[PDB]
Amino acid sequence: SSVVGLHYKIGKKIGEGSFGVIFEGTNIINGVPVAIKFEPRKTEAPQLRDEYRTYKHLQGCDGIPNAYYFGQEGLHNILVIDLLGPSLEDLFDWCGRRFSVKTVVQVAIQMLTLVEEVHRHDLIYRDIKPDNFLIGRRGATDENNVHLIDFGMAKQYRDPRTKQHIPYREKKSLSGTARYMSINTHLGREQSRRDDLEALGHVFFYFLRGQLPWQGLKAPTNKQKYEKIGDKKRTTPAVTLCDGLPQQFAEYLDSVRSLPFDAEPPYEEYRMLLLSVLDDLGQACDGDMDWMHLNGGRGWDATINK
Ligand SMILES: N#Cc1ccc2c(-c3ccncc3)c(-c3ccc(F)cc3)nn2c1
Ligand SMILES: [Cl-]
Ligand SMILES: [Cl-]
Repeated sequence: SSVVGLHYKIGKKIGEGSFGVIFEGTNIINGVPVAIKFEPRKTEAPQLRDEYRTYKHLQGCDGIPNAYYFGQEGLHNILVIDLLGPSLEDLFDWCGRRFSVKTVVQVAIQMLTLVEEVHRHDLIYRDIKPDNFLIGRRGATDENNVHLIDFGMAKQYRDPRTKQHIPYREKKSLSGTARYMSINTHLGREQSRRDDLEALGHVFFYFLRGQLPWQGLKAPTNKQKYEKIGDKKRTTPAVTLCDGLPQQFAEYLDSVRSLPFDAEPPYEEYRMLLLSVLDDLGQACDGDMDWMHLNGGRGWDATINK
């Protein structure tokens, strides 16, 4: 049958990899598009049912897509949420693998707000990457606003009732993307709120510079590759990363790297630190992004960009 979850008709496939078979969809009652995720029934790693619950907990938060359905049709588990636009990594490639300082600042304060709101709901993301931050669709009120998806790596870091932080431990497995993960993650330490923000700091320099100095490293295995990357992170000062860039980005990374394990980060202070960049450069925070000027002003399109 073409309809899953009673009200959602399948459509074009937009993915089939690290997170299952993903399709485009359309709500058959109102026509609103949706994203349909397919995951097999008996799998080695069941991560969908907990993701549906994560969207339900974060329901109503701006930037988090609404969860509409979770089902068991056939040998597949199905999740239906809002259909969003391209990822920040997608817009990054289309803009020449470099974002302007103004775009990075405005995107950074939305990413900090998203991650904060996740932390308010007693969760840490632990998978910070530009590929998981998506903009909206065209004509929508949140077309160029940043969103956050994919919560399969999220974990509760404090009791939802007593607000007691999880204990600190080590000797944990290195899981995530080595290009952005915190230094503490490279060392197998337990992740907390500080590690989501440090990873953001890596992405900010990634957007600004077009690359990170620990990209393209070689090693016989993947374990030694993750170690060489982590070694370069502890070898490269933040001011070295911030060469020719507003030093508030290095000041941000050094601050989040110095946070204690159970400390609540000063989110609004970090947003005010990055906003001061626009004051030093005489720029306004009006919401104008680099990808909005793509294709003579049309923006991103399907045939040319991807
Ligand atoms: N790299 C990468 C990458 C890009 C985009 C993307 C999406 C997505 C979200 C909204 N609209 C369209 C695509 C999802 C996803 C997450 C949960 C869900 F229930 C359905 C889909 N994962 N994901 C991964
Ligand atoms: Cl885990
Ligand atoms: Cl790499």
